Amino acid sequence: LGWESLKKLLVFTASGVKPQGKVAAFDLDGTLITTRSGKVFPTSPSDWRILYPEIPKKLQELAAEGYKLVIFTNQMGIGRGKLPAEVFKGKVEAVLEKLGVPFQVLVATHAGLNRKPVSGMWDHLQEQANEGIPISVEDSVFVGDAAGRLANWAPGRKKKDFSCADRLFALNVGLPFATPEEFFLKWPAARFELPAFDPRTISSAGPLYLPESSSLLSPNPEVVVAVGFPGAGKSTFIQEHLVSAGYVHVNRDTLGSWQRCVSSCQAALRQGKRVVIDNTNPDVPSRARYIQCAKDAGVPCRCFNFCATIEQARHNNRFREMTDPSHAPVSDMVMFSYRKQFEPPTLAEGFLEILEIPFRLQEHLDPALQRLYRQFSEG
Amino acid sequence: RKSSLGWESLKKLLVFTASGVKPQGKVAAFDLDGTLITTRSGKVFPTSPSDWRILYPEIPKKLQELAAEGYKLVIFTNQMGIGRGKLPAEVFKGKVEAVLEKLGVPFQVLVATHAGLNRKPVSGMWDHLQEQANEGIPISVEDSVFVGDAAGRLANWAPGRKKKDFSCADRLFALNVGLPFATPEEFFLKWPAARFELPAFDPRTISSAGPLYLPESSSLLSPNPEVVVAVGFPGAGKSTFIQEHLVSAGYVHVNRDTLGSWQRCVSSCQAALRQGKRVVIDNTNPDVPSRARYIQCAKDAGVPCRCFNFCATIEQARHNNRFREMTDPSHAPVSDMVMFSYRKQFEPPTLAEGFLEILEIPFRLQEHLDPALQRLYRQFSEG
Repeated sequence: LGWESLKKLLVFTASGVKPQGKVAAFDLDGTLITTRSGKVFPTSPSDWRILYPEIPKKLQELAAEGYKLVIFTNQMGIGRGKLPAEVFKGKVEAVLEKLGVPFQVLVATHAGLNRKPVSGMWDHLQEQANEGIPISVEDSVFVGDAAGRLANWAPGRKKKDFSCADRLFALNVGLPFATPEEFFLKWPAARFELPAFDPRTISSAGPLYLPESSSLLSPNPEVVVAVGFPGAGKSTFIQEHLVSAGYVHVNRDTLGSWQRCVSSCQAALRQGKRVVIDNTNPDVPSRARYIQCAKDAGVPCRCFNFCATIEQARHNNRFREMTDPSHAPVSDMVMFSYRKQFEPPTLAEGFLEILEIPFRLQEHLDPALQRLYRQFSEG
Repeated sequence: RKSSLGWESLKKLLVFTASGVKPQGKVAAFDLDGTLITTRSGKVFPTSPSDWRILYPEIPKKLQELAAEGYKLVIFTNQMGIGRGKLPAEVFKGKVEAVLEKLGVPFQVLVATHAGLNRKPVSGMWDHLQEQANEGIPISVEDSVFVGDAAGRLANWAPGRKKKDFSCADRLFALNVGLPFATPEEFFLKWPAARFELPAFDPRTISSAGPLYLPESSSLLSPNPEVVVAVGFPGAGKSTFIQEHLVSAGYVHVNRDTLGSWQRCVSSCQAALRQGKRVVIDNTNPDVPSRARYIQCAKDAGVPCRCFNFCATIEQARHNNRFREMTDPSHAPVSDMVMFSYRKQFEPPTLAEGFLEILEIPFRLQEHLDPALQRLYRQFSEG
């Protein structure tokens, strides 16, 4: 073995690499090497130096201890065509020569499962790149600069970390984690923050809606107005519980305008059918339209308030981007536009009742896709 | 037919299946013209069988990514030129194979040759894929996707494209089937969803609900002799409504298409009133002078005259014709010339013309339709 080109993945295996039950794993940029010129993006393929003088000696001590030395690096520039693959391989080989110790390098080249903090590269390490030898995760380490540290975590470091990917990667595997200065220079633990939403512990347990005493659907004609972030999981919930149960689906992304939504709502009510307005519906003016249609027809109007937070819907968008090749990308501009327009649905508007729909893990998901769901999608 | 090695010529349908095509539980389906390929020349019509180029460089990679993910790759293309005799069948067959060679991916190609069920927006070609072209394997609709450029997009949706979408066919095809839709720009390039519009008439709004006639306090039959003047577009369902509610209860039918001339229509009206009967004038009667001749027949026989004003709009009646064209073998096709001529001539019926009362007949769903035919009726049948 030497270099390997695989499915959205590059793997280098040097001379002297022996499989072990322990792994000392490392990020590349910001952890083992850094830029000579002080800039974030390297100016050339020779704009690199070994980060700390203490590094090579530590790596020898780890290798003699019986740790398999492994690199996990994200390099999106390879897949995009920016950074040529051969240029990076040449850089890598020069670095490992300067480190003076056998390494195995795993390079994520495309978005998706292999990209940190998603743990696809660790999966490949265990399932393919270790000679069947099981790795004790508790007896291992991952070291990386993207650790989500707060502002002023050390003197000199006034600004917070750009990313939390390295720390979350370790949390997705279960690896003990250290920052470059903690691990190599024996600095005290720096203060950090994690995402407000932890997907690792999300379950499908709990009530489908609240209050539990309420009736989910009506045996009689009505209008249901759905309120939630884009990516709150509305459409999937709507299709399963309402539309396939006989409700007329009114969707703005299919109809093209709100006037057409109002039109469809009125038309369906004249046919004595129950309707769902499957829109974001962030503000009172938006919902007022569909409340008015219910009045005109003399049917009750109910609200389905999806409780997904911005971080939960964004995570759900990231999962769909990762699993579904036909998924239209929900931008930050749209996500934060919803939050700016958002007014909490009240009974004062004209609703008979409002139901809360909690954000839950999808029950219908495959075991392998649940495994993927319960991981941090972005640093 | 099911499972073929290559090309097969079915009823108003051509199907190609390349080698290496597997049946799948999901489908990435595409349009051909303006979606996967465009003209090399830049004009609307191709100048040669080689006057084509792949629309966007990103396309081939995306097709491979979808194939690897277990999506069956299908092309739904409208080629009326083959049916109309304008384009030879062998030239297009040779063109498709060349395109599929350049794309470097196993495709199944479905070609609508004539008008009718297979002519998208109508879902005939998709239903054939489910029932005949996928080898027993059911396709999850919501797990699939259709991509096309006939998407009813408004003017100036991108830089340098002043003209709006010529058609809305591709989007409505997916809307009929229930498929997730994307434009090539949205699908391949990840460009923001472009603003669009659906046709003013949505077939799904038509049902058996609501009143049969307005006002409801009236009665459409009369015990004493009268003349009923029908007013409505060709394809409004005048004839059907009248035959069910009036003729079957003893009203004399007067119809221009059957009788041959307007003077023959006036004679038959006069003769019916001479026999002391009540008569319906089942003609289009778009204008005041044309329907005045029958109001005069009523006055001369000393009987009242009523108007049945059929509410079908032009789009509603054109939908109705296209539906009859797909379902009734003995249906005479109404041209768009006659449809436009009625609209130009049309004058709203008023009481000042000499009517006793005017009834409005809402465009309701045709009575006694089998479930399968109702589902065909709810489909958009024109892009």
